Amino acid sequence: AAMAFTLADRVTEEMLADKAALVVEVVEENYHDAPIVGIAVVNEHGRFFLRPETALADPQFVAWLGDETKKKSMFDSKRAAVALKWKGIELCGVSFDLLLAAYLLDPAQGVDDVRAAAKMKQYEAVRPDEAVYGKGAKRAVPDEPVLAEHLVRKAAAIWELERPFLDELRRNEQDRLLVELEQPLSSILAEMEFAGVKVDTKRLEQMGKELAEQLGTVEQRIYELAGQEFNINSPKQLGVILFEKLQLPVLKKTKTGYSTSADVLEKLAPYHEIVENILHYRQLGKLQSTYIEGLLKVVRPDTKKVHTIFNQALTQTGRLSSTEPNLQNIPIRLEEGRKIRQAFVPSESDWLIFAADYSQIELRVLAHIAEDDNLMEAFRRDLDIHTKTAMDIFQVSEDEVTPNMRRQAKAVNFGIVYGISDYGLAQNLNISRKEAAEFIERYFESFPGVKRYMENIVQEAKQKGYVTTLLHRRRYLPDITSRNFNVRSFAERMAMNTPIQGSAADIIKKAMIDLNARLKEERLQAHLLLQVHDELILEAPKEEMERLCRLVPEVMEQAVTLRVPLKVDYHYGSTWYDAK
DNA sequence: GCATCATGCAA
DNA sequence: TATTGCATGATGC
Ligand SMILES: [Mg+2]
Repeated sequence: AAMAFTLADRVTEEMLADKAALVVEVVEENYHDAPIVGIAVVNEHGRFFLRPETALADPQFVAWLGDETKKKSMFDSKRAAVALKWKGIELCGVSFDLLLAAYLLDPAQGVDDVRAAAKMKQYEAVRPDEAVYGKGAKRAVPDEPVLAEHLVRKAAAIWELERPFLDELRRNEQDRLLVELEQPLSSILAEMEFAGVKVDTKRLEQMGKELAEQLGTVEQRIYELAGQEFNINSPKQLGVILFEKLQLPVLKKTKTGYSTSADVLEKLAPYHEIVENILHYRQLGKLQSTYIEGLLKVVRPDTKKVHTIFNQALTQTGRLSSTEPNLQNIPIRLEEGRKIRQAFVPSESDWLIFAADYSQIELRVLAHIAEDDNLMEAFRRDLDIHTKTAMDIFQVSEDEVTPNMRRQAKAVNFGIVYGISDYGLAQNLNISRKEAAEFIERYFESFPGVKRYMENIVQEAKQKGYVTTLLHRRRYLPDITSRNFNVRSFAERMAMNTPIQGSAADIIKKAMIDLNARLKEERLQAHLLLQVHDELILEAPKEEMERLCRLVPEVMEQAVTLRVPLKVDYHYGSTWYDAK
């Protein structure tokens, strides 16, 4: 049965009530500077559909959109807020976002449209977006009648589902998580995405030019060492040259051919000079394809800015994700890739890039939740944790810790935070499982509190059915009761890791909210540009650096109070590369 | 065109 | 057989 609504030709006063479910539709997946194809409003007075060209040109509607006292319930308000920002219109008063509410109730559902969220509550009187717009090439906005009813049905579902969702959030003790953390953060992300990051495309082109030269030389050298040419990029064609023509050992093979991943090639390097060249070709090639060419593809030709979209409702841990481009995976570890960061520059003259990052927030969070005396004391002394861990598991004094010991203790630390596995540790360190297990047992002997936590959290996930974070984020772990070892083991690792990665996510998100409140109080021109899990990157007038050197770390360190201190480092410079 | 896998970049 | 992600070139459907 069809849904009743008014297909309005003009905006009326009753469409502007104090509370309503609002739908400002942007069909294009990337909403930056994208069209708003239709608008729906559902309130106490009824259901309405407005053509965007008329609604967005109506002073009364635009004023209502920006009146913070007129509350709106929406799904993905960030997408609408950004699309409206590009049209110079301010969206305020969003008091409920169904996408964020659904995400907090269960990130595993993978809710990405109103239909999916409604299903959680046995409401199916709304179609999935894909069913209406189609996918990929067949994608498309349908005719007005079809479009109009879809938007109205979505607004009706939001109107209906707000109460039940808020009720369950409250039961879960997640009401504040949504209203005080994710919803306000959503607005901050929209500002960040809208602001964008300026790119020095001439610099990017210079780099790509030299990469091309280098790639060509290595490529030539590779054909030289193989005795012929081939597509170095087809691990299969590649696998034949290496494991058949050159007879390299096959210590790993793919579910369809031979494995030529870097860890494998690294072990093969000693047998033939072609290997080091394949690795080098892989490095340069990755930079070229993904970071020079890929980047340039999404830079706005007029402003030379890139506008990522932070997916706030996707990761199972509470972390954000970044796409088109992903600005959370720009090279830094190897000097050659790190140069890519030289192309990310301030958007205004005489402005600089300022980057602040937490020092070992995950291990500090672990010390806090595990309440391990040894680990807490280590951070109270602000010790180098990897050196301290080597000292403890290898039983030596700081002076006797050698570089190899620190490196191995470091790997143990990563395994501890990821959810320890002897096989996992063995693989990483390239040692036997028995040897890795010995390392782990030594670790647990030195950090008895961490051992008890890992044991207890797994039991808790089994008991309750989920694990939670500092700020009450949750993740259900159904596989924790699986009678399949591999399946259960993975869920156990998640139980151990999620509260750590998730709490660190909780902390930096609150820091962003706190930081923006402080920047507004001080009327500073500085503003957030990016978040990369444990770090915040802003740009600001060179004249604000000194104030920022004091403000940013402070706000970040004080976002949450733990049993150990939080410590934030920072740097700034003329490009992202100089901020580090 | 569209999905897959193998690869590699980040925290 | 360590945690969470996203983009790419191949390859084939
Ligand atoms: Mg750091």
